[PDB]
Amino acid sequence: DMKDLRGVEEVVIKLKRKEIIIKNPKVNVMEFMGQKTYQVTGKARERSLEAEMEIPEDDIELVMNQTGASREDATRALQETGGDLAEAIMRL
Amino acid sequence: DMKDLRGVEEVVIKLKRKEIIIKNPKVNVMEFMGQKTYQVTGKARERSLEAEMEIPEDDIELVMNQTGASREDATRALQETGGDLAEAIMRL
Amino acid sequence: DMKDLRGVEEVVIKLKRKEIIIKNPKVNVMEFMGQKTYQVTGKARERSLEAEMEIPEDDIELVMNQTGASREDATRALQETGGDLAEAIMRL
Amino acid sequence: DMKDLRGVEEVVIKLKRKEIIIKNPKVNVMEFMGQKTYQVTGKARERSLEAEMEIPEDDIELVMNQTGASREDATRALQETGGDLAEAIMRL
Repeated sequence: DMKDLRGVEEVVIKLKRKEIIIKNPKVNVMEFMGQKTYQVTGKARERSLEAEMEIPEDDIELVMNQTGASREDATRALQETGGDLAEAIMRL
Repeated sequence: DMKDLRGVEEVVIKLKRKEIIIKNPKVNVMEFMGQKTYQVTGKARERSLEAEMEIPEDDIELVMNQTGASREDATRALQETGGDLAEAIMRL
Repeated sequence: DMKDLRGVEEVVIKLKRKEIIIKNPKVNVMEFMGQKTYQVTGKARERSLEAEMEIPEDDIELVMNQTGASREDATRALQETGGDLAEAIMRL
Repeated sequence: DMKDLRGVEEVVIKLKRKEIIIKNPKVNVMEFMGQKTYQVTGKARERSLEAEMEIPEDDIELVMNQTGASREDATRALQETGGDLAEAIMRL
């Protein structure tokens, strides 16, 4: 027996390396043999669990101009050294 | 047209008043007409969510003395109505 | 310099034993001396991190009637034994 | 009229496209006219959120060949527009 589940703000699916989030989903429920089955329908988004500190443009531009590094590498290097310019430079 | 989704540690279903948590569920996925549908099977547990707020002592007292309610119920009533005294009284 | 932060769906404050969730908050930001300060305003709710399995009324009522336990104790006992009636009974 | 909030392990600020995470922040709280205001200070990091969906190969190919975009950008463009090809093309 399928039943509608009202007022669901969000479903989150958690894995080791990431989470999947469905906002304001449509959700149905069923109970069978001791387990519940939930059908969740909506648009999903993927949350990679790594977070990165922000880096100022001037610092990125400086490192690029001084080392010949790409924007990608300069940015990464500065994240890798906690925003320390001298060490980002040294590392490139 | 279902695919298996491997390594799911937890699914949480979030509503205003509570969340439903399924540990180490089995999860299937399909996409149809722009929406994902996830089927999630496992044993479910519930976790309730309560209004987080400051309740004036004098309001708790007033509700208790006017309805004969315990401190516990008066406090929960006022939480339920967002500190509205008239409604807290009416519900008890 | 205070700046408004638009489109914030939710702020979650995490502690060891619980989380505080503010839905669709108003949020302002300021940067000073390397740290950002966020002012978050809205109605909060408290998520206690313990989740409980559901228990059928018939089982609660049975245990109550057979042991003389209160609804609170019968419910707790059945959660404590994973819904096993014979052991809930034995425990009361 | 601020109180200290002790033992906060993390604050997460959630938006559609990203989340801002502050580890071991300092947090103050006050209540005024029915709303809580939280002040949260600490070093912030960003975590981006991406549309989770199936993108047809032939659509990726079409966008690449029509705009000269890399597989990477075409795929991200189509993610950005929810699989709408016209708009994916226009944005690249």
